[PDB]
Amino acid sequence: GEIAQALKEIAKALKEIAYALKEIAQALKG
Amino acid sequence: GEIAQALKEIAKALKEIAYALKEIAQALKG
Amino acid sequence: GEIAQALKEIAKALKEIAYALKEIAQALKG
Amino acid sequence: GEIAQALKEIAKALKEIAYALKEIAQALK
Amino acid sequence: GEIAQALKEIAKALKEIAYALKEIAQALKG
Amino acid sequence: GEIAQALKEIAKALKEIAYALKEIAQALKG
Ligand SMILES: [N+]
Repeated sequence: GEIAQALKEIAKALKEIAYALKEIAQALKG
Repeated sequence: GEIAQALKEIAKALKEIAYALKEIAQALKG
Repeated sequence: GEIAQALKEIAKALKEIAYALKEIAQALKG
Repeated sequence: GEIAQALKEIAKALKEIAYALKEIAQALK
Repeated sequence: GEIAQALKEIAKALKEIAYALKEIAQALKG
Repeated sequence: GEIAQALKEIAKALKEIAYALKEIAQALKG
């Protein structure tokens, strides 16, 4: 249903954010 | 089903965010 | 059940996020 | 309905966010 | 009504995260 | 009700992340 779909799309967004922040972690460590 | 999967993907995403943010804490503190 | 477990993992994840962000706040302000 | 509207706004938001994060990936890599 | 509000707040939060990470990307490039 | 609460707590967490990351942006612009 609609809630299932909403949350699947949110899951995807947060997984890309995980990735972005892991790249930032590395960049700042030097 | 679909709800179980949605929430399991949110669990995974949020656990990677916990990790990423702790690596940021470390980077910024030295 | 799968939903019960999913929600327990969300609870846990958000407690680690709360903490991580406290550490970030502190790094930057002090 | 309220959920119908929420999801219409969410689709748009997430398409912009997808792109933003693609630009971030590229900047760093 | 509670779920409608939850989802609206997620949408907004993720747009602010997108922005913050664009600013971080730029800082580290420059 | 448990899902509604989970997502309300996610909204809160992600709003605090927005804050943290905007403070990082500023710190690194230095
Ligand atoms: N729900």
